[PDB]
Amino acid sequence: SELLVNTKSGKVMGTRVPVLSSHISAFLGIPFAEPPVGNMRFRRPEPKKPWSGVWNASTYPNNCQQYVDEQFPGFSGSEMWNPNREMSEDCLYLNIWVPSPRPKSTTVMVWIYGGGFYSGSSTLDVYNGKYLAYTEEVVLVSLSYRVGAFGFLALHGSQEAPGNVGLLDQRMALQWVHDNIQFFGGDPKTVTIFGESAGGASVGMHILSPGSRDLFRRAILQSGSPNCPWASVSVAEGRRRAVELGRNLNCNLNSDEELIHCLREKKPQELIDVEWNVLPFDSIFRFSFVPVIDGEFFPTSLESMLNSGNFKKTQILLGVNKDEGSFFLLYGAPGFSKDSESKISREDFMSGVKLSVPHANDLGLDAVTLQYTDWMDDNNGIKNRDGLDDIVGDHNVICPLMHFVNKYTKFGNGTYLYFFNHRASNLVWPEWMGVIHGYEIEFVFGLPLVKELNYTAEEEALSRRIMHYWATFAKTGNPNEPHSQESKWPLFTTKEQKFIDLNTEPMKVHQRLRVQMCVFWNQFLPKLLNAT
Ligand SMILES: *[C@@H]1O[C@H](CO)[C@@H](O)[C@H](O)[C@H]1NC(C)=O
Ligand SMILES: *[C@@H]1O[C@H](CO)[C@@H](O)[C@H](O)[C@H]1NC(C)=O
Ligand SMILES: C[C@@H](c1cccc(O)c1)N(C)C
Repeated sequence: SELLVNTKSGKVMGTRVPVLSSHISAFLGIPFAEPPVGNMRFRRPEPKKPWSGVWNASTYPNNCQQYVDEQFPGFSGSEMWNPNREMSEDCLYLNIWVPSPRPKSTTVMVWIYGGGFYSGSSTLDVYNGKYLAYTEEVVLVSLSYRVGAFGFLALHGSQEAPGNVGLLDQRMALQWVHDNIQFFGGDPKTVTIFGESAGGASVGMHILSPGSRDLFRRAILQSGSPNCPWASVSVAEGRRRAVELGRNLNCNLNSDEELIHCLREKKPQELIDVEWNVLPFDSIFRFSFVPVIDGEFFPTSLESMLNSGNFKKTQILLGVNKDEGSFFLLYGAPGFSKDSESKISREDFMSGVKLSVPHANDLGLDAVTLQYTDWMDDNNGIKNRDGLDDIVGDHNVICPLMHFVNKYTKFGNGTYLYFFNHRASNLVWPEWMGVIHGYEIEFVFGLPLVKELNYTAEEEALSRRIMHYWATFAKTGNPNEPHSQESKWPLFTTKEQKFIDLNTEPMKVHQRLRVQMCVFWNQFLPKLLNAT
């Protein structure tokens, strides 16, 4: 039976799923770890004890306990990211889409969802691996991991809540793929891990972490870097927030044992309710529980690891979307609202700058403002709005990614950089938000091929082109077809620093993606703040 697969953990029974006039197998909800419930909350993941009998892998699993966005009730643009299954601490499962007939040893792609490490689901409609698995003949896997305090509460030194447990969930899922994907026709020697936002950061973190390197072949990072300012915290900061969380829940704060015991007795929603109260600054684009630089998962500082070449050397394909800041400005900056063009005043511009660079002194704030202000037309509401979008995006995603790409490329075996600047025609979010972060995913997952989704013919073509770029790269370490008549996506080199735009227009190659702004963020500003 094509829908029955025997693994080292037990037999699983998938389901025949229809996809673009055909069908494929889908093994949904396969457990890869023991439910992190009870005294297991905050602890490292334990492997899923093998089971007797057949595991029903015909339906999606529960989503992990997480903060749910309710800013725009009923709005698809926001709810399309919210959990679409019952939330549960028992959420460490993975889904696999297998081509029919079951392949023998084909390329495997493992998707790691984003969501600032505080949210995310593998079951979202935009993450349906159906189209990519079918169109590209790949075994597509989507894993899950604990988010929020559940996956990142860090009381370093403690065995009960060491921190980084959400990253270990990812690793365990990767371990399970390593050990069993062969039974689904996947080639364990050719596994490409790919993710967006916190998932992209995660991908880079697995490239860095010694304990994860051997579990995959290549990597794809979309709008995420392990070095993003919001993707990790020091062990001191993690401990600080863990205690403050306990303080929010009236916990005995005399010992880690009592803090952790208290936190474990709290219902999931209780931790989620006060989750955001632990942030150190009035800021945007900062999340409470994220990976901690523990000296275990990450041997030393990300920067030193990057400098020394202390990371997995392989091929990587990565990039960003044009407007990486609009989302967090809409949700937290004064003057922005979903239903207006959000033209920003000078007053709100400076308030935004302050929210964007949390612990920057006045001089730092001045450096940012001068850098992003057109003094010939400083009251231009559209320029002030777009200027803020750039500040938030550059600082939080684009420039950190550029720093990582340049550091990596020095030791890597091939880099491919893209700049996705096509706004989906059916995008429900306002126009001012632009090519919003996360809206390239639908193209990566081939949603534009489904006519009912209302995409243009051009968008379907772009989707197919992106999917083939992703799959060909995952399969060969090069997004380009060996000897083809199509425009060639050049390799990013330390010298040339080439990249391509990803849109419905004919491929165009550029160099030094936002160098001007990134020299400011990566070189100048850090030096300024260090001195002051
Ligand atoms: C779960 O597995 C059983 C195996 O007998 C199957 O009959 C059932 O239909 C599956 N659940 C769903 C919702 O299909
Ligand atoms: C990648 O590695 C192979 C073998 O070590 C080498 O021949 C090739 O030149 C490398 N490519 C890049 C872009 O570094
Ligand atoms: C999916 C994506 C997202 C995109 C836009 C808005 C959200 O609230 C979440 N994650 C990765 C950060």
